[PDB]
Amino acid sequence: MTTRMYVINTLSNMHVGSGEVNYGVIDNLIQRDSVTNLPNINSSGLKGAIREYFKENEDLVRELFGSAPRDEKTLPGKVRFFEANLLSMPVRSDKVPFLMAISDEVLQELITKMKFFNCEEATQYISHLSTLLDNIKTQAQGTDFAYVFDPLLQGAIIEEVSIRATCPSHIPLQPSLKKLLGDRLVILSHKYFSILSDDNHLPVLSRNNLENGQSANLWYEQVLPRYSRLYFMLMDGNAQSEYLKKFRDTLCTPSTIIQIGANASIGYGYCQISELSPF
RNA sequence: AUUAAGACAUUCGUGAGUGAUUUAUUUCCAUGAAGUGGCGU
Repeated sequence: MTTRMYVINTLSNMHVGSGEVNYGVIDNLIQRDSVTNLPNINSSGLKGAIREYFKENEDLVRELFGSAPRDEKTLPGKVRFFEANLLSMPVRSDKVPFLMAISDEVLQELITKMKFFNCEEATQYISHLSTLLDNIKTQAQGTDFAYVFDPLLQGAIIEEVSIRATCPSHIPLQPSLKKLLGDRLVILSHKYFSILSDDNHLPVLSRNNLENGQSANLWYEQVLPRYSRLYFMLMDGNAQSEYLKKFRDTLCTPSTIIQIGANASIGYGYCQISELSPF
């Protein structure tokens, strides 16, 4: 059993249907965490997407994901998928087209989850992320903060929350942390991130059905913004080494794009998968 | 080997159909092409 952290990096808008009792303006909402109320993907959706991508190799699917439903013989799965949690999200700016937004609470939860799960590359990542968080907390000193690290991005204005970003020169961002969290990164207070990821500031798209030139239906759709990043955990129950290595190589190859969620025929939820690179 | 295993809230769906920046408003009112001859005592 080797627990591994995979990052998603959605290439398009992601819509994963919540299915829970919806009464508001938006007819189709996305899945949100019960505890933090941040966008997330259920491990059922992850398993379904990965099994659909790999369904053409029957033996790999049978070994790792198990037996298809309505099969006479039932075989257990060997990989355990964990829910995908939002790591960073694109927020709109004025000096640059967008900024990658992460909250200090998201960072702390990531540190706690890596410490809890014992990821393969957890040691150096935990050390560097803890140093970054301590430096950030020292710089903020209990106040609201919006920290960018490139000196050029100094003075960037996050649109929805009219916060101007500041650049503390004391805080170094390591290249691998930049790879994990994204480019053009801003680290905010969790209040700002919660405002930016709530139902009022997430992108809502209008849809209608045209019958003989007139709209029959109309509804509004919530989508996770393009270029968002989510991390999940994969646990291999000591599955066969060759199937595991083939699955990991196909998952990490640049040509492989996974569809998670709804609206597949109109290109929603198309994402890559990135393993935790050694620090 | 444990009241277990397996299962993407997913498929279909054009924010569209009808819609003159238009109705109305005087570039007008005032005014003399007119004043005056002179020497030849």
